[PDB]
Amino acid sequence: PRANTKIIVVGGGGTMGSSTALHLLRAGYTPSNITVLDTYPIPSAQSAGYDLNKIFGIRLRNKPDLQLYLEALDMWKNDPLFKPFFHNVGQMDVSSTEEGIKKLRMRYQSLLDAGIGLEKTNFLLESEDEILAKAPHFTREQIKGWKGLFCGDGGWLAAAKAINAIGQFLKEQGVKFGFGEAGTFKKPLFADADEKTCIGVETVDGTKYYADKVVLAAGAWSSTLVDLEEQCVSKAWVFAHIQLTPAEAAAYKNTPVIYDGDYGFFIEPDENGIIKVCDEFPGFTHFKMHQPYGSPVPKLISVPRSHAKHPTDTYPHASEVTIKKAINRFLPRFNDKELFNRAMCWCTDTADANLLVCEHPRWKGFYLATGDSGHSFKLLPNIGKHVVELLEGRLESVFKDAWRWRPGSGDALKSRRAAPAKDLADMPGWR
Ligand SMILES: *Cc1cc2c(cc1C)nc1c(=O)[nH]c(=O)nc-1n2C[C@H](O)[C@H](O)[C@H](O)COP(=O)(O)OP(=O)(O)OC[C@H]1O[C@@H](n2cnc3c(N)ncnc32)[C@H](O)[C@@H]1O
Ligand SMILES: O=C(O)CSC[C@@]1(O)OC[C@@H](O)[C@@H](O)[C@@H]1O
Repeated sequence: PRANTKIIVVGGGGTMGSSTALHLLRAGYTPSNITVLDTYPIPSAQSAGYDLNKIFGIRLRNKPDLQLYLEALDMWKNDPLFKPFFHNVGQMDVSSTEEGIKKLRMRYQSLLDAGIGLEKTNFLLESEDEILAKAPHFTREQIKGWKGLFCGDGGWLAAAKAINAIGQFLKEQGVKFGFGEAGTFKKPLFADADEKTCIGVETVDGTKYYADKVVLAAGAWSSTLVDLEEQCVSKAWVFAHIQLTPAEAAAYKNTPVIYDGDYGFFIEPDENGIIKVCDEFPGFTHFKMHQPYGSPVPKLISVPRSHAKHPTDTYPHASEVTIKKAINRFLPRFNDKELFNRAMCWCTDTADANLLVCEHPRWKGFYLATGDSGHSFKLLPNIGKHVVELLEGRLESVFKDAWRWRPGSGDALKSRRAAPAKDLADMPGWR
């Protein structure tokens, strides 16, 4: 029974883990029976979700994407917990290249092909005037030859604030926590030597926690903690910030998120005048000698270099270049603004960019909830609902089949991106 079942959520201070703990409580699990184990207190300072903001938008790449997006949208708009953090300013993808404009048009046509009426809130913008109408901060000269795809249901999400909001509730309810070494997963605990039955976890300080079920929602670290058999390859993306005065920020108030696949994106200034800028590239790995559990020997694994643990890192010189190109493309009036709070943010890619959400094939009672593939902050409100369905043997096949255990299913180093990721050992300047 739910009220009598003990769950441990490893990575419970991050995106998928906090969502899961939330939905355990909403399903009627007893709060004191839920233990969140995260290296950092929620919201985890090293979580990919520990960010001023993130984009919410529709992206149909795999079978469950449409239902997941609609689910999330409903809750970002209507869930009392999450709705303060969704800013429905819309999103506009732009391009001025022949191939880029082709991609926009095809993406639009894919929305239409869903047959549910997405054309009502998503529009191709074929003229300069139409683009300026949605994004008045542009100049007419700047956008010569641009085409746009405007997604009206999109916007941005106050990410760290939303995870904090879950955390405050978990703590009010009396969820148990472990942080630091007493919150850092070392290995699963098993009833027998055959490791067919997981009964808990041990953390790096030696603390043992017993439970009926364990959820590994450790994001970019999951692949380092247990042997995922190269199903997940962890990668770093980059961002920088720029500071605008209130008068500079005024032109951007409630302006849509702007994205171009050849450059990256920026989000409107937050309440303190801060604009976050990202480039667009296939990410950086960080291979280092490492030892995951369930692996007989140390493998080469891409392991996050955590900014929270080493705030003196930034990002490579090549990233400074591409983030400045993005600023020149979108925000040329701010070309002289100083970049700051430069950082790397870690995700873990599967081969096909589907989640990896399933019971471990051998370790019964141990569940994976990872493979975020760099596009899952938007699922904060709803993904925990399906993790709980999975725990309970009620997960529908559209999700179950997409999220299944699948070693050897393709190359996660390239994933659905333009190229295999380069490694930080080959990129100077971040250290
Ligand atoms: C990097 C990034 C990602 C991103 C984005 C921009 C950047 C730069 N923009 C996005 C956007 O606009 N829209 C969107 O939907 N997603 C976007 N993303 C992706 C998003 O950040 C990630 O997909 C998502 O947040 C990942 O969720 P997940 O839960 O998988 O990962 P996490 O939040 O990092 O949580 C992992 C937690 O695990 C803890 N941890 C790590 N090691 C341990 C051990 N050993 N024991 C216990 N806990 C552990 C971490 O502390 C973390 O809290
Ligand atoms: O999933 C989305 O709607 C946008 S994710 C934004 C982003 O920075 O997330 C991290 C990486 O996946 C990047 O490729 C990507 O541009």
